[PDB]
Amino acid sequence: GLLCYCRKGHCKRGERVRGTCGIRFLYCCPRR
Repeated sequence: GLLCYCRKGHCKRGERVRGTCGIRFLYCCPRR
């Protein structure tokens, strides 16, 4: 279920900001 990953700057699909994985990073969790 929890198919989220830490990205830097942007993501390929699923760009989100639920739980910041850092400062210059973000959280990318797709819906599939």
